[PDB]
Amino acid sequence: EEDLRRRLKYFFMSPCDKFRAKGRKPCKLMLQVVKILVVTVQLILFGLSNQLVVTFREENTIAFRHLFLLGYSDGSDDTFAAYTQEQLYQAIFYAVDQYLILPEISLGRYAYVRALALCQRYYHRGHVDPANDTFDIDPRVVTDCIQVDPPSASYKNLTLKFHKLINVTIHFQLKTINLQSLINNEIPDCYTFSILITFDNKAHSGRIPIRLETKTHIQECKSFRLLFDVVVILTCSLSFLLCARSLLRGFLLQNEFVVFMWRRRGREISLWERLEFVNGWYILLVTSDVLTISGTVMKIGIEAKNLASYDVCSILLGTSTLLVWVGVIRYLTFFHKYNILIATLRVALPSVMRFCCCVAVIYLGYCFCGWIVLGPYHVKFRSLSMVSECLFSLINGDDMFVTFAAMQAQQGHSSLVWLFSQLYLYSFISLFIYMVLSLFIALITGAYDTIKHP
Amino acid sequence: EEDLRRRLKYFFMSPCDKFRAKGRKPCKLMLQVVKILVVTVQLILFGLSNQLVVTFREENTIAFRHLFLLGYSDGSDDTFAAYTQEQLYQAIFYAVDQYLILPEISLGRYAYVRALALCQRYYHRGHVDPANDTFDIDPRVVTDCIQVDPPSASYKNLTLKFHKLINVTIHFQLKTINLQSLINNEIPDCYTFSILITFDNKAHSGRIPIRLETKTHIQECKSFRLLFDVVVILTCSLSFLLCARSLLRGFLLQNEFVVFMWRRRGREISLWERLEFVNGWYILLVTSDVLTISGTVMKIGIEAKNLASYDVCSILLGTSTLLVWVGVIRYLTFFHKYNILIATLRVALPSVMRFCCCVAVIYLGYCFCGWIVLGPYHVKFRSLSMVSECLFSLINGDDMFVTFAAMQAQQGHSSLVWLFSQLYLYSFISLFIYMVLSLFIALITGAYDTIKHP
Amino acid sequence: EEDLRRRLKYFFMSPCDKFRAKGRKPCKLMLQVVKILVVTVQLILFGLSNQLVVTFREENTIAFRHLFLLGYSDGSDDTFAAYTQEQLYQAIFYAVDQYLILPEISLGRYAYVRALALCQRYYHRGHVDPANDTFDIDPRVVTDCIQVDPPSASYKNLTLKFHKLINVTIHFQLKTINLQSLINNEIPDCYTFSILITFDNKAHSGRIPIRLETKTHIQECKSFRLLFDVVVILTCSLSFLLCARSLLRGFLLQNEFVVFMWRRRGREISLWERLEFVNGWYILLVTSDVLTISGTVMKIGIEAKNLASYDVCSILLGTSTLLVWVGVIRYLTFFHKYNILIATLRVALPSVMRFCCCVAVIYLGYCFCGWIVLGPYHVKFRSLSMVSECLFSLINGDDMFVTFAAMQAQQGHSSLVWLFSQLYLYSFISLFIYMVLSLFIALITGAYDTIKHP
Amino acid sequence: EEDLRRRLKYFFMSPCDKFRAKGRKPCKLMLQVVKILVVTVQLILFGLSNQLVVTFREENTIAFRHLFLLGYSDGSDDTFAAYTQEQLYQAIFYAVDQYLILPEISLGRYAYVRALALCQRYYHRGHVDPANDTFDIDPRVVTDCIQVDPPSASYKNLTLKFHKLINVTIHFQLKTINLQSLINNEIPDCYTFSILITFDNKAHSGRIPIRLETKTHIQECKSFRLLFDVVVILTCSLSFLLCARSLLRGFLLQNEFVVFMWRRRGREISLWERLEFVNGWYILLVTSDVLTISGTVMKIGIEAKNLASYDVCSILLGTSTLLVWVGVIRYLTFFHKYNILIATLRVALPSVMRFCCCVAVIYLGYCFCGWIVLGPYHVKFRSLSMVSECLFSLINGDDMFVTFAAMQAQQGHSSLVWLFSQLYLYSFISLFIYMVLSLFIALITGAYDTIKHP
Ligand SMILES: *[C@@H]1O[C@H](CO)[C@@H](O[C@@H]2O[C@H](CO)[C@@H](O)[C@H](O)[C@H]2NC(C)=O)[C@H](O)[C@H]1NC(C)=O
Ligand SMILES: *[C@@H]1O[C@H](CO)[C@@H](O[C@@H]2O[C@H](CO)[C@@H](O)[C@H](O)[C@H]2NC(C)=O)[C@H](O)[C@H]1NC(C)=O
Ligand SMILES: *[C@@H]1O[C@H](CO)[C@@H](O[C@@H]2O[C@H](CO)[C@@H](O)[C@H](O)[C@H]2NC(C)=O)[C@H](O)[C@H]1NC(C)=O
Ligand SMILES: *[C@@H]1O[C@H](CO)[C@@H](O[C@@H]2O[C@H](CO)[C@@H](O)[C@H](O)[C@H]2NC(C)=O)[C@H](O)[C@H]1NC(C)=O
Ligand code: NA
Repeated sequence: EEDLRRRLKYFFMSPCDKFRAKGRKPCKLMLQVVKILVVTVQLILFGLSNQLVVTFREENTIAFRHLFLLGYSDGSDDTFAAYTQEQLYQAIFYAVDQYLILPEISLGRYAYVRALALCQRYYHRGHVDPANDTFDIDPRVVTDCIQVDPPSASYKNLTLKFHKLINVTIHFQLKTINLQSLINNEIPDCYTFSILITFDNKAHSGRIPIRLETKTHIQECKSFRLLFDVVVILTCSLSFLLCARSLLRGFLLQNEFVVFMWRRRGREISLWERLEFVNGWYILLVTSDVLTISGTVMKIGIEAKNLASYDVCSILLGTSTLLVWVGVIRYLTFFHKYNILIATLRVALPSVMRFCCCVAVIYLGYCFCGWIVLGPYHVKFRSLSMVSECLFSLINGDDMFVTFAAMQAQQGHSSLVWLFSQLYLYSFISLFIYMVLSLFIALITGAYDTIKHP
Repeated sequence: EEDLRRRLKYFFMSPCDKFRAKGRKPCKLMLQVVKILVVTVQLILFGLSNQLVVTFREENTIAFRHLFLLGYSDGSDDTFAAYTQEQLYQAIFYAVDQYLILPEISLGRYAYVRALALCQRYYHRGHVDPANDTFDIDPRVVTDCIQVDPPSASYKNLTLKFHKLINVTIHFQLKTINLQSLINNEIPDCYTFSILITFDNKAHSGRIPIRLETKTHIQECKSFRLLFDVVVILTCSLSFLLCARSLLRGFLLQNEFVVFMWRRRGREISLWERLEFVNGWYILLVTSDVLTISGTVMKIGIEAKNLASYDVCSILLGTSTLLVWVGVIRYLTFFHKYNILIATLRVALPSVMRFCCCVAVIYLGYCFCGWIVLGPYHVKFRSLSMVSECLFSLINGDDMFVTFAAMQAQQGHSSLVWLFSQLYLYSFISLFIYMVLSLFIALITGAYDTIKHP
Repeated sequence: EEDLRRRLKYFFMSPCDKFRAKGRKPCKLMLQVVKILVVTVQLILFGLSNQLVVTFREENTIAFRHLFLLGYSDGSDDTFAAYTQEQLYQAIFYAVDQYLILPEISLGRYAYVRALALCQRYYHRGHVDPANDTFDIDPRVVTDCIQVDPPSASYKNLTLKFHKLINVTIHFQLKTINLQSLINNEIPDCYTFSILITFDNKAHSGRIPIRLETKTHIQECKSFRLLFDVVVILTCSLSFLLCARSLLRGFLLQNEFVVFMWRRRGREISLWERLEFVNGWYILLVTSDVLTISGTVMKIGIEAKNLASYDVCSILLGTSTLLVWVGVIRYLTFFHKYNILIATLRVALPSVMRFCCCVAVIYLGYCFCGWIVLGPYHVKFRSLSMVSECLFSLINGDDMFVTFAAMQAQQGHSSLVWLFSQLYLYSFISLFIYMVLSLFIALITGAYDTIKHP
Repeated sequence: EEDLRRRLKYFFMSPCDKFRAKGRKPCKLMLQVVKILVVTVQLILFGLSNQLVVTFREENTIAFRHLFLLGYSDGSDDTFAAYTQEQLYQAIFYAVDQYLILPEISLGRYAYVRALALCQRYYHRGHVDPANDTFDIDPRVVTDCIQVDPPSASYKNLTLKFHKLINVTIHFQLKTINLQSLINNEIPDCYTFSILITFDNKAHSGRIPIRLETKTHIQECKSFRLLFDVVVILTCSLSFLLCARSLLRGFLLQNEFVVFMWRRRGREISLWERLEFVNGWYILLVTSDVLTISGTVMKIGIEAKNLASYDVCSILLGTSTLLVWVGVIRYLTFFHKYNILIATLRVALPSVMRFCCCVAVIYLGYCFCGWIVLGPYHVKFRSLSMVSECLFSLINGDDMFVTFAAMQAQQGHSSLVWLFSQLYLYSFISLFIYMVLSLFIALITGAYDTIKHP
């Protein structure tokens, strides 16, 4: 019938044009704009909260490194290790003697938790004899703990076994009180640090690094956010249901052309002419709404102090706000002069992906080559992750002279890998800057002329 | 009438063409060139003066940090803090004992000002008990000062309260004499420093940073600039009045087409055909003249020693000289071969702004996403200011490998934010370098061809 | 005959099209895909092995620098030297006294090798008299060794001759046992370090640098890889023989057109019409197969502990995997929409090489100029290698501000080389960024339009 | 006459085409190729000589800083200063006591020169009273020397006057013998250092920096280059005379068209049709020959030990070799496919200069603005030289994040210059990267199409 062709002309016409005919001023538009504003304000007010939470942990952890580590100035987290026997002993006894007299030496209300369990782990039968090259090593690990309670030889006379040694760990806990919350006129948030000091001897290289790790677990001692959080779940869920009804109309009006192309005998057209009917942005909207309400329920769990994980709530709210922001562009394309420029992206996106395959093959070629060859001689080419980050930083040009000076200084070791380094880096840089990037310029330019001139 | 169409042909014709007809060689041109030269010379002679003023304050302030701070080598302004109890006491008593014997230890004529008022600020009732989680904190701040006069136990027996502590400040003043002015054969400029040493304990993290701040207030003890300053106010004010008469002729000859398009019945054309009549550069000239004379009156107030603020005079003279310089281009466009190239900018400026909206939406998307997600795990993503500076530095390519190595080193903490970091940074960099920047190249190129071929 | 024109139409048709006619589904295709996969897995499993081998040597060598060198913190490999007489003596006696008591001071099973041969090398007749400017120097080198055996004055009373001195070297060896292999449940790999400490006085400048060098030689004490290695030699050799038969058909069907262009009288066409017949990728395949089997036989020699050289096996496997990866593109060009984009590279590669000559002449001009002129005054322009690396890093833009600040700080020495530095660097940067790189953009763009429009 | 039109056709035809007609195979071509080769070899053999000369001075000067300066580790040339009274005294007495016992403490044959003249310079009448603000300062400088001869109270009891002080300088000289020349089997080159230690108190800021400066004067104690140097002066002078005869033919055959355009009545054409007749590369050749022979005569003066100045010989030989290298391009343009690409540069060079004016005006606008405004608050914007180097490093993108972090850290001081810093740097970077650089791309592209299509 000719009536069902008129069923399409409502759905195909823009929301801007449907004020003259039916006189329905859009509320769905206003729900979209309110959803933008309410999500972004919810993101900012959450993010400032974690800013004041994280800097308290970071500043206390630096304060523990200056209290419990022997000879520590900042800038030496990684390159800090014990190299002699007495230096490892004096590191251990400095840590515990700077634990027992804590409240005088500290600069806060660091209280104890009922405490310090020192322990070393050595192999069951570590028999090593490089004067005979015969051995008998039993890989069972023997834990050997010792207990320390705060208010000598019960703690002293501690004897390591340096011919069989894996780790020396120190566990204790400290409870403090956050003081900024009392300025903010609220219920305080007492923290409980879990300090772990580890003398790792994993590789057995004659070098024992030292590192300190903490972990907190907040619990309350003796609103505007919560009302705003039930708003952001309510409006965004209503947008989920409303545009689910729009997908309902798409999937039900799909059949009335398939019926209609059998009576008109439209030859049962393939994938594209049923692809060009449904939608182009409401998929982005519906995954924004699922992602938003999952993050906000997770946030209510966070700030009601049954929390245990900052990671999932942060990543879901961040990705949700990102997709809500790129949902603005579809309102820009209702104007003509913007619709040309956005159409340049869609006519250029297939050909730029067809070229992206031919780039990634050669790029992975130089990754696998440079990692094995310049691995033992450079320091930015240790693992394949660092190789891909280094080469892709050199595509645009970030750090060329430091890589060339690293191969210039030590001469690799032989002349062959230096002669290979010059040819490797010059061929790579001159390939991808001059030819490949200029093909990206030519593809976007030709796509612009194609969308322009007819 | 046909006579009023001839009223337009004088105003519409260039200043270069009006030497043949009326024989008036331009003086308005020469006032513009003199205004360029006199403003720039006034800027340079002012800027060299503040160069010798600022380096004296900077070098003295470094000299105070080496005199009054315990164990200070340069490069440690930020990461310098007290971590134990005796270190904070020895920092205070080092500061005052390096104040009392000042003239032997100093390397100048540092005189005293009648002096040192040491003080600490503690809460009214600071009751903290982490062994009970009960408390009573009164947020009233109790100031507790003590006075020190230079030529023990009146200053000694100073007892802090480390369970209730906010700040420990030290105020004193020092007067010296600038010696370079006597070489310049003039009246000297005695300075008065206001040294503030602060032991901040704001966040209560177990870490008390130390910083020193000074402030000067110049006052005289027992020309060519001033004549040049009354010149630069006089000529620039005359240009303000002269081009105000040009805007007067524009606003009065506007009506004689509006009358004329009612008798010819020109249908009362909209905004653009009355926009294309007035001017295109004299708005820039008139705001240059207002800005110049405001800055120069401010400068006379500065160098007549009733000064109090370097900020407004510096920013007004700087912006005024900038706009005077970009007023040169309108003399370049009287030639034909330059007029083509300047017309490329005006035909490309609308479309590049229409594209600038579609860039800024996606860019603010990646800002709000990256700040919350990679905030607690990176160090360049602490606040939203640092995120926008970091991402916009990565648009052109500044510091890619340091951001990738920061996420490579600590593994974030979990595998999920590392796996998210790789996808976030690779998608962002490959978006804005390859596609968006190439659209900027294509837009300026198509605008050039549009202005060229007809 | 017309039959021999049909001999060409099989060889000229694609492998994809020969399933409809003869019904031979391709196995040569599947040998190519298996050759890609097996080479890359062989590369990765080899590269992870050398990762755990290299970090053991690197961490032990850092541990020897902290044991045997006086006052060594990391970051001071290069700028570390002895400047007085007693400092060189105390460096030597610290090295040997930290050798004799090794097992207490060490943190491993460092055993001895039966040992320490200290030696100095002085000239035969070193007569120097700057108070007379007369001399007699005999360039014969007198080696003067001394022997030290571990469990005073036999080693003490060592007297240098500082008026005639070249080198002071210290040789000893240490055997340790790698402990990670016992966790990996295999036969261990005992290492033997060859520590060389050298006090170089080559240039005789009053500055004796200190450096430590090690060298290992692995030997066993008291599979899946090997089966996979005989697979990777077998399949890749079979591809070598199969495509050698394809080159056989090319060289034998070449003559049946040369015969045919004498009976048709095709005028004996020159180089190009016999160049366009043979192949375009099987040269790349056959050099991939030669390179692969050479590297894998070398690898079997490596991991069967008769090894002696990591260099050739690493560089042959790396280059082989690179060429195998760029052999994927020829399967992408069987599709049409990829064939256009790959044809852009071949139509642009001649003209970009014709322009690469005209770039390299001017670039070598600025290399020879900048090296002699700014050599003694900069630090990145010491040798011609560092000049070419610095200028080519400044083509794209890496490190501009550090080079400008290096010429800004010391003022060179005179005003002339500073005035020359500004003109040199501004002319170079503004040449190659604005004009030359834009010619690369224009050449690839015009090549794209040439391949597109007909 | 028609004969004089044939006088032009010899001079206008290429050197390649004149082998068929007259049969004169070119020797002028071979003199050009020999001039390229001989100049570059002369440059390299000179530059390696100054490499071994400069590193001897640099390594000895570092050795003097470690001998004569109190507490000096490398990396602290600039930030090294005395801040108390006893530190300046102990710096002076450390310098002289590390002079008197030199030969034991040194590591070479450092002999004396008959010696150490210590001196201080104080004002004639330095009356300063900040407790009264009255003074009497006489700017006459009173030199006060003292003499020290090497093999206490004659040198001790040295009393400075810290209320009137300008400089404290120390002069002495040391003669050593270069030892590498005896390995090179030649006559040695004894050096004579002129060590200057200066305690500058110029600005009178309470901070006295310390620096050490040396200066050498080589003189001999008790070839292949020289023959090659008389070759490079001989051949290059012959090219000067030969192409002077070519300019002679140009200036004499110029008149026979000016006579000919008066009898044909060619209307006495203006500047361009007499500009297009003479030459296009022999001006470059003749200034190359003048510059080469001036540098080589200067070099003969250098290496015959009456030398006194490395600067002019280095800069003349460097610029001469540069112009000789860019003289190769005119041999490339005899081929057709290179002649198109070189013609792109000449058709694009006028329009790129017409645009270079409009760039430099706005660029100098941002220079004068940013220097006065962000001068006292940044550290890369101190002088106008550093501003132009910083902004031009930010055109391509070098160091964006360090400039943004410098304005982010200290908050300037007030919110106004931070709010101005964000607007200044974002507007500048987004102007010159997106619009101006894309105009350079469009100009070279349109010039390429103009030279291509007809
Ligand atoms: C020190 O080494 C011991 C091994 O001797 C580590 O114990 C292992 O820890 C991992 C994860 O922590 C477990 O999967 C293993 O089951 C543990 N092995 C045994 C035998 O219990 C110990 O974790 C190391 N210390 C640190 C701080 O990592
Ligand atoms: C140290 O802390 C005290 C608070 O205990 C600060 O005093 C406040 O200072 C700000 C601005 O300086 C004022 O707006 C408040 O009104 C002050 N509070 C009171 C109770 O007076 C003090 O400024 C801090 N010290 C420094 C150097 O900032
Ligand atoms: C220290 O100097 C001596 C020379 O006095 C070096 O001995 C030369 O070493 C090179 C290569 O090592 C040989 O080619 C020469 O033949 C050696 N000369 C003599 C006379 O034997 C010695 O190598 C230097 N030390 C170090 C560690 O390089
Ligand atoms: C230390 O200061 C004195 C001034 O008191 C400097 O002497 C002047 O030096 C410059 C150039 O060296 C000359 O142009 C002046 O004529 C000198 N003045 C007098 C009064 O002689 C001296 O040079 C400074 N020391 C150093 C190492 O620069
Ligand atoms: Na950098």
